[PDB]
Order: sequence, then C-alpha cells, then structure tokens
Amino acid sequence: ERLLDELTLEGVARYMQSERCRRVICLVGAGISTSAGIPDFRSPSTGLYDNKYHLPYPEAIFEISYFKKHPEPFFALAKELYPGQFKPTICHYFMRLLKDKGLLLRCYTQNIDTLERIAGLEQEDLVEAHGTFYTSHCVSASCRHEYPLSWMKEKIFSEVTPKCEDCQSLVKPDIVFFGESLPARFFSCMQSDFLKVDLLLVMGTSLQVQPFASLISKAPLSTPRLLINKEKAGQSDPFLGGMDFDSKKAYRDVAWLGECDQGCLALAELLGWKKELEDLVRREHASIDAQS
Ligand SMILES: Cc1cc(C)nc(SCC(=O)Nc2ncc(Cc3cccc4ccccc34)s2)n1
Ligand SMILES: [Zn+2]
Repeated sequence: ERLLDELTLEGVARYMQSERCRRVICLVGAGISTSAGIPDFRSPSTGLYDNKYHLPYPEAIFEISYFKKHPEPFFALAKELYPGQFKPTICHYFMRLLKDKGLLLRCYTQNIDTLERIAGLEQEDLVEAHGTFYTSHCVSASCRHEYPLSWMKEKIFSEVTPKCEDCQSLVKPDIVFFGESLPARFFSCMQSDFLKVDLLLVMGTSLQVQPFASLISKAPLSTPRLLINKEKAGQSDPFLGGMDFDSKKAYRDVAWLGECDQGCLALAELLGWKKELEDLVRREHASIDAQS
C-alpha cells in the first residue's frame, strides 16, 4: 500500500512525477550552506567560538537579556563571522525550481544566512525557524522600526553599534537569541502545512535541534521522506526513543548520503531537470559574481 515503488532516489523521482505528488515541504539546515562557504554556527567543532568580552558565562553571547545590556560582543562576532560572499548553492536553486514548477508548499529552514531569499524563495514560501539576518528591528516595543540587511551590514563593518534613527534604541537582527521564542509563524504554518504535504525533502540537517527536528513526526503516515545529507539522521534514539530507512518494516523513508549539492543534482537528473538546474545556477552565480 506504500506510495514509493522502491526505497531509492529513483523511487522518489517516479513518485514526484506522478499525479500523487503535488506538494513538497523542504526542511533544511546548515548542510545546504557549507558549500557556499558558510560554516555551521551550532557546531562547536567549526572554530567560530574559539576566542575580552568578560561574559559571566560563555553561553551569554547567545542570550537575549545579555545582548540587550551588552551588545558589543555580539556585533564584534557578527563582523568576524560575516560571509565574504552570498552565493546560494545548487541545493538552494533546486528549491527555486520546485517553486517554479508549482511543487513547493514550504521551505522550513534553520539557517540565518538569507541564501534561500537570494535564490528566489519569497517570504510566503519560507519559515525561518531560527530567524534571519535579512531584516533587523529596533528593540523598542513602541517603535519596531525595520531595517534592511544593507543598513545592518554597514553598522557591523564600521563597528558602530546599530541604533534606531527614530528612537535611538538598539537595533537587533531578526535572528532568534537564546531566551527568545521561535517565530509565531513556525507554529502557525506547521499546523496547516502538514495536513497538505505529499513529500518531505530533508536536506542538510542532522535533526538534533528541537522543535525543528520534531517536524518529521508531523508528516502524515503515508508521506515519503527523503533525506539528502552527509550522514544518516532522524532515526529513533535507542537510549530514549522516527526515520526508518533500513528495517524490514521500512516503507517510505529514503537516505541519500553525500553532499547536498550532489544529491540534488542526482535527483534533478532523474527528473529531467539537470539542464534547467545547471542553467539557473550558472546564470545566478554569474550575476552574483558580476555585482558592480
Ligand atoms: C553575521 C552574518 C550575517 C549574515 C547575513 N549571515 C551570516 S551567516 C554566518 C554565521 O554563522 N553568522 C553568525 N552570526 C551569529 C552567530 C551566532 C549567534 C550569536 C548570537 C545570537 C544568535 C542567534 C541566532 C543564531 C546565531 C546567533 S553565527 N552571518
Ligand atoms: Zn526605534
């Protein structure tokens, strides 16, 4: 009774091009941006937090109340970690193709780098589960003046603590600090989207950070779930208690292990989309390289 004829990338592609598959939800994380030269900010082994701030504890750099009273460490770190270029990956442009072809219901992302937007996903297509640098707001509840990334970038590089032009309050990028809630939009969209989904495409996430990881359990029981990731992820934790790729009871979950770009390339090829994807990426990359 299962929807995939076989538990392979080939099976997923046949399903995608069948009448049964109309709405795809993508769940994406840091693994879709590493090939764009953006490291994984949640990892301690990427050396981003290797080093004067006098933090009452090392975690305070991520905490909202600390930020509000001592914003300088955050903004110094933001300058240090600011990417040299913003060129979305093959994986990002694969999602743009999903959008173009009327298959994209939603992209839920853990990333803050804005590459989904640069690749042409719109606000309505996105749930930025950990917020984004794309916009920043004055922290004063009575004001909330919104500032674009161009404005915020200028403040970060000039090492001027960003203050609101209307009220002189601190201006904070719309990323979710420890102590802040996840965006309201995350919960709203989750409630509706997973009633409507035909395929989950899970790319570049290890599914270890909650509540993002729990999204896979919101899929209907029949909905195929394809993981494209360097490592297998999402199975039940044998210590406590999921994806089932390999047991005799597996029926809908498929793992393609490798670089996300290569997995998306392989899937696009099966779909007859490889030329379209190559043409889109090369054109967009050229346009970004040519920014004058
Ligand atoms: C600075 C910048 C600007 C743009 C457009 N894109 C990037 S992507 C590269 C990157 O990893 N950067 C980062 N900026 C801040 C980081 C740590 C951090 C600290 C405190 C709170 C956090 C709240 C939520 C998330 C992280 C938080 S990592 N980086
Ligand atoms: Zn203000």
